[PDB]
Amino acid sequence: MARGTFERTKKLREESINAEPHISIERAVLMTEAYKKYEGSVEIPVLRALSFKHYIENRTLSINDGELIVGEKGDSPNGAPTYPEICCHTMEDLEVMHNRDIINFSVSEEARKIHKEEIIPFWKKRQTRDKIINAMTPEWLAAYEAGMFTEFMEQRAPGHTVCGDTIYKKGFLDLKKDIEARLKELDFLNDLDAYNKKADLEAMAIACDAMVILGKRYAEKARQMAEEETDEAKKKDLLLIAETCDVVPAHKPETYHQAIQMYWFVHIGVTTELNIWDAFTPGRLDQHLNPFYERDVENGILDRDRAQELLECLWVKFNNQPAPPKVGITLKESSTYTDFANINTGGINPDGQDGVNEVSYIILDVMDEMKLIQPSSNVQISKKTPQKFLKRACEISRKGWGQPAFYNTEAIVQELMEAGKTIEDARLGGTSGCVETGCFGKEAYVLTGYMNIPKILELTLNNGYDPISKKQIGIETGDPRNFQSYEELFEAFKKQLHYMIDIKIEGNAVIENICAKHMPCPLMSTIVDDCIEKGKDYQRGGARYNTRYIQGVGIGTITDSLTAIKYNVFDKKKFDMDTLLKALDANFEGYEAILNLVSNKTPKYGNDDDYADEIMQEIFNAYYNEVTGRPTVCGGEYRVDMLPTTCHIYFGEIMGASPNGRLCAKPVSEGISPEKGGDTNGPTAVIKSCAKMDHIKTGGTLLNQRFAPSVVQGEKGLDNMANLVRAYFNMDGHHIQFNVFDKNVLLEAQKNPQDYKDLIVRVAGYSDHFNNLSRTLQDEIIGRTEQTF
Ligand SMILES: O=C(O)[C@@H]1C[C@@H](O)CN1
Repeated sequence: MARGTFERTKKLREESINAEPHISIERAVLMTEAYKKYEGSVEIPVLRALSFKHYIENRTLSINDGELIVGEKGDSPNGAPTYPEICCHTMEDLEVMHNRDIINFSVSEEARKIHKEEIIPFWKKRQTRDKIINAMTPEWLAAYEAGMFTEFMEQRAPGHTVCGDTIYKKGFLDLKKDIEARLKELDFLNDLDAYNKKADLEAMAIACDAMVILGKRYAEKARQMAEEETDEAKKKDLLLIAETCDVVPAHKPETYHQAIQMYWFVHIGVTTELNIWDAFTPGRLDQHLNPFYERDVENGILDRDRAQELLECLWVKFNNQPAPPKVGITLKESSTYTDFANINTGGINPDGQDGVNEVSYIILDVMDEMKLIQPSSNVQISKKTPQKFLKRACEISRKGWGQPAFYNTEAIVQELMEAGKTIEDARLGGTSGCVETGCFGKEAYVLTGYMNIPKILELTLNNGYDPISKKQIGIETGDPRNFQSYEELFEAFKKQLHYMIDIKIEGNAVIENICAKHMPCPLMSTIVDDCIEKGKDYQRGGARYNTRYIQGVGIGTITDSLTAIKYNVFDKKKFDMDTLLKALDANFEGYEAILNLVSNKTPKYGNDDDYADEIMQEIFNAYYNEVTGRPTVCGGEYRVDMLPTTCHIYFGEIMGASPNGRLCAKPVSEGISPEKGGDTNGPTAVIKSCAKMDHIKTGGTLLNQRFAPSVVQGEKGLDNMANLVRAYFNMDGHHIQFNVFDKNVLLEAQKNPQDYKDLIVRVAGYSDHFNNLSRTLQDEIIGRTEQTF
């Protein structure tokens, strides 16, 4: 019986979870062929498009057994392509990723030999990663190696965008027509940018040709496979696939079935064009599918079950696409196979009214049934959302596998407008990746890396010296033993923050240039608003909205650490700075008195305690002020968001003991959640604390909450969950997502992981299999506060 409402979706789901994660070298081979043929003869954008077209023209293509939506990134499910133009793996990288315990990728010997003999000799010098690393300053390299921040674009393309509605209203033949109209009207006399516009537009036209080739090829393959298929029912499925691919992606979808296939084709495209962060997502899928759903049921070619079956197929298709292999710091900061394909169900419709429709509930049923950690199927809750939809979402959340996450539609809309989006565009918006607010289909909102806010406090406390790397990573802001007031230390901290943010942004500017010049994405550009009209690649600012983020990690840890110092060193004067640093250097060994004071007798973030929460506000504002408004190379601005993925593990690992009681090498806090052991007053206290962070001034904040399974039972639990979401959202909280697990199931899962392969927990903005997480990350989740109502 298992999972899947129909036989078909049961089978596709079973194939999905059994697919072995491996690398598919075919993309690298084909991209090398295209470069050796075209490199040096065309501009880089056209070169990218021609390579993508050459790849789409010659890649093998698979229709899995029983599929209705067709298309895989790699050779087979969980087959990750490689991206040697971004990161050309060394042979040791292939070794590490093949043999690592968690998030491994099998490197077949055929892939290994090809990479060593065909890929490395060509791409070792061309990969953008070396371009980036060789262009970085010494202080950047030291800070990067010291774990002060991470670099999102060392192994992945900026990506991090969401489909809008263009692909349902237009085909790629239509988009090629729009691009050809832009080309005809380019003014090379007066528009001094016309050359760059032409190169980008010409590239987008090729991407449209490539998307059209993709549909022709799949329809031909489907018909061809129908000719040898002896099963009439499967033959008809293949004929339906062919009929679907005759329409999409060349023409706009006319049916609900075609709308989904159009999305997934675009998904495959943009996600093999570049190893883009957060893969891709349809965004407001229920908004886009509903007119197709109503039009199809009225016409009698679709019913609620066929609608659900198709969406369950789409769910499996997401689950077949791992985030391509990461190594080094990129693995540490994103230690997961998931690619954060974040779907927003519910929210408001384009006119700003309640968006919950029939497809909204179909989607809820699909995520419930499929229980797949991809896509990241979440709900947007508006003050206009009918309680039935919120309560139904809680029915799924309380089942304890993390999804759905809850996003505050009104927060999203206001954040977008705060970043400069029109209300018209904001109403099309939502969250992607973990919690990242974006105007879907109209924005490049690029994450550039995690910022180790607690370690900046550490540098502050060591006069710029990093006691872990034993290098002078920061600047000399003074011996804190000489600071006579908390304010002075916090000023010293802001100075360290300014220095570190300066190093990060400086590298980002170099990196943003490298991605703009060396990673143009003509395919993505065809569907993202304003790119065609501007004649400007998405990668150099063609989106209507352009934001860059540095994601702040460890706000809880650093808040409590600064609170511990304000309370104990300056306020109550239980000990002085010199003692605290001695305690920190000793990992609190021999300072049990101090460790207890800062852990249990000092105000803590997440209890509606203004003493600690105002410190959180000062730190968050210091971060917001330090980053927000900085220009991006391509005419946008930096903004701030708070979200860690797995980087709160790494950031804790390369950090020493912190003034809040956190021990050396221990994780820093995740998202904007309280520090480990910090919230002792229940969830209402934490959502009130978290609401004091100005979510509207961010591009998203991540709140993890965990509930004891007993308190979410029945209608009382649903109502309590629904009220907590609404109470947090009524205060403009941005996001809340729930763990509902039995601590003993996870403890046993650690002891016998082979018995709990099913076990999914919520990490940070996503759900993952518990066994894919390091022991440190597992214990971090376990250490999260079990809340009761
Ligand atoms: O894998 C990650 O780290 C991406 C980055 C943010 O979109 C959240 N998820």
